[PDB]
Amino acid sequence: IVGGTASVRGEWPWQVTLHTTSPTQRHLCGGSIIGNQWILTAAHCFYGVESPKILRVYSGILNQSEIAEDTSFFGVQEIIIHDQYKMAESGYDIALLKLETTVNYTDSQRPISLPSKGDRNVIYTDCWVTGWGYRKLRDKIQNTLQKAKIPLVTNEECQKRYRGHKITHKMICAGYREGGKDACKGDSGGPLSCKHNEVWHLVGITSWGEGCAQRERPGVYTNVVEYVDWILEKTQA
Repeated sequence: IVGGTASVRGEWPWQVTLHTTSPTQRHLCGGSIIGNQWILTAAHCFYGVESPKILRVYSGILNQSEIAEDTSFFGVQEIIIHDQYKMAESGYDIALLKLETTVNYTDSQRPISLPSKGDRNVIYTDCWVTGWGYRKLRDKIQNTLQKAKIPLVTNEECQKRYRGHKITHKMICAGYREGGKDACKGDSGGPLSCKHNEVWHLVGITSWGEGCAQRERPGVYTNVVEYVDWILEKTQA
C-alpha cells in the first residue's frame, strides 16, 4: 500500500495474509474471509502454484512478525479459479479458497459482507484498501498491515486513464487524480472495503494498475458485486 498508515489491530478482521511455503515461506497475497471456510482473493495470485498444499492462510494478523513456525494457520483444501480468467488486466481476476477447517469467528477474525446487486447504485464515499504490499514500486513486503482511504472513480473516468486497456463493468477503479495513495505489488487479492450505513461491504479485490500511486493511474479492482452469483454457485456444496 502506498501513502497509507499502520492499521489498528482488529480493524480489518476479514483480511488474511496468504503465504506460500515454496521455496521457503513468504507472504504471497492478501485475501478476504467471506464464509467459515472461504477466502475471496485474486486469481492471478496463483501463477505457478500447482498445488493447494504449499498454501497457508493466516487470519487475525496485524504484523507479519507475528507469523512464526509455531503459529497456527488454515490449510487450503481447494483453489477455485474463475474459468474465464486468463490474466489480471483482462478481468475475471477472482478466486475462492476452500479451507481444510473452518474459521472460528471472533473480534480478531470475522467475515465481510458481499455487496448487494441492489447497491450497484449506492455511492460509497468511505472506501479503504489494505495490505502488506509495497509502499514503493521497488520495495518489499511490509511488516505492519497498511490502510489507505481512496475514492472510487467512474468506469468512464477510469477508461480515460487506461486507453490501451478495456475497463469493463466487471472492474472497478479507485484513486486520486494526483496519485499518492494506491495498492501495489503484494496487496493483490486483498480487499477494497467500503463502509455504508455503518456496515462494511467487500466492493473490490486488489487486481492491477500501471505502477503504483502514479498520477492519473487509478488502481483497478475486481467488481465483486458482478460475481455474487458466481460465488454462490461455487461455494454451494
